[PDB]
Amino acid sequence: MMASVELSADVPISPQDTWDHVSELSELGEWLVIHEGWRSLPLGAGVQIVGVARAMGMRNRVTWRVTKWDPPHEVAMTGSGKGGTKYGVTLTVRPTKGGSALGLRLELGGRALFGPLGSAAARAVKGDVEKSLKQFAELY
Amino acid sequence: MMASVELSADVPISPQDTWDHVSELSELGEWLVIHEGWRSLPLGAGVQIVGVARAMGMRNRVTWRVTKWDPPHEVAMTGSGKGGTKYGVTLTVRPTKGGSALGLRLELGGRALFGPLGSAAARAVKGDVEKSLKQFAELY
Repeated sequence: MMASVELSADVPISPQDTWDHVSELSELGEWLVIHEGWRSLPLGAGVQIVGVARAMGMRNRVTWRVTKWDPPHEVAMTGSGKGGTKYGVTLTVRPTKGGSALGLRLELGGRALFGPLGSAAARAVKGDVEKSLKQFAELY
Repeated sequence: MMASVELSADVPISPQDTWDHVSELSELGEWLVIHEGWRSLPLGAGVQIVGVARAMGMRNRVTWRVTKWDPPHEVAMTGSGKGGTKYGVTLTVRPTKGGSALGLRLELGGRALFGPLGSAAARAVKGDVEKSLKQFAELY
């Protein structure tokens, strides 16, 4: 189970400059709240690097992997955490009047959201889905 | 903020029969764990109907609206709750050997997940995203 928040903001620079800035992963710690800094750095998909992630006051060492790299449209990475917590950061660049639109999607798992007990929540809803699929099979 | 769980199960009936079963919304209470029954019923997109939703032991009266209706592939509805809680049910039908694959995606908001205080969690992460977008604007 993953919970996502997606927010977009407009910036008066070219989609070129915006992409070149967000694609500068070394500078990610300058402005992305949840990235405190790296602990490992080449760039493209499959690149694996360890960083420190600050979410919800919990700080956790995460192994990030670039899952998508589409210049100059968008870059997306997912990461694994110590407690099996899952993270996702998806930055998109679109054109707009006056410049660009930068969209950040933040994805957190249950454990990264609430601790090792948000897994209780995740398990409950996953079991609801499992039971629904079964009852469907058993009735048709 | 919305948290999603998506699980797929295989059923030995034709994609025809599977779609006709999941599209029978009156029978949704037969097998979908979170749908306890309706309180209102025509069918297609924009159709608005009130039902009772059981998620996480919390029972809440939800105004569901069919947001997507694609025979015989998939049907998707989102719903509003008393506390401003948000719900989403997305049932997809694909073909496979031996019959069909039925996929259920369940989407719950923070309040429907944890009560009026999961909104604290949602607000925290939404504010992280807002701050990140701002700091980006202020630095480029």
